[PDB]
Amino acid sequence: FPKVATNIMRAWLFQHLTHPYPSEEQKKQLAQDTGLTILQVNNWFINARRRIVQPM
Repeated sequence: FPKVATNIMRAWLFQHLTHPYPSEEQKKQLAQDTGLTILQVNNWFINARRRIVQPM
């Protein structure tokens, strides 16, 4: 489900908040867990990092 994919990636993000950049291997593992493509996983984390630092 979409909520499952979102919660997988959010959990990874908050466990890696000081280095929120998945390696190529970690992207493949996340793609498998979420059912998303590698490209979609990377897009999600690009957006997450942008949103985190976005001005209040």
